[PDB]
Amino acid sequence: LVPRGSHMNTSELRICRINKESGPCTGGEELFLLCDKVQKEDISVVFSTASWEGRADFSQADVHRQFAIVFKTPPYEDLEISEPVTVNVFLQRLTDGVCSEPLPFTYLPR
Amino acid sequence: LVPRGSHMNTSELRICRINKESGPCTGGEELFLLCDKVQKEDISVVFSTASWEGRADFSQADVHRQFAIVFKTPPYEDLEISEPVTVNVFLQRLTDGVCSEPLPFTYLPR
Repeated sequence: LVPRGSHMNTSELRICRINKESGPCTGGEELFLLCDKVQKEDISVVFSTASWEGRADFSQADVHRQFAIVFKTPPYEDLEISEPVTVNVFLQRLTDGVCSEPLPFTYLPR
Repeated sequence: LVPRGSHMNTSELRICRINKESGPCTGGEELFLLCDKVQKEDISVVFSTASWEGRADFSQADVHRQFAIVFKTPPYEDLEISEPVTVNVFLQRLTDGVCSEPLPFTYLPR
């Protein structure tokens, strides 16, 4: 249980890979990631930078066999970015608030 | 067990989605798909058109929890295509040779 900023990381949570490494900063994009076992009712997907945060949207039914998650990306803080912006994407358990190591995802200009 | 061309399709095999809908006709691209239960030692991923066919490359270790498959795309028949070419991608059991319904994947010009 290692400290990572304001939250705590655990090896118990892990994203193996996101289907796509980039997408529009507008958000609302349907994506999916591969991960280790997760509780469909106690999990979330977060996007963030050292000062911003945004939760992806998905329902419990979007948690395929506990090893994958289909979700809709949140729009990036600034929709007027002129350059690519690669943020962190990680898993976060809702109960204890523990997280997994992050994976890169770069938002693209409109 | 419905007939589909030269092979037979079964509802027992199914690709839910491929991480990316398009890629270079050159092939060799590392991709992954979500699927229903599969036997890691008796499965394959095929790309084809009504007259061409190409097997993706992956090992048993590339079969994540039986619900996903990481693999390397085969190059398309013609590497000199000037336009996009959307082919079929499907699962095929090696034993009986039965297949799943196909999913689109469009190769792109170099």
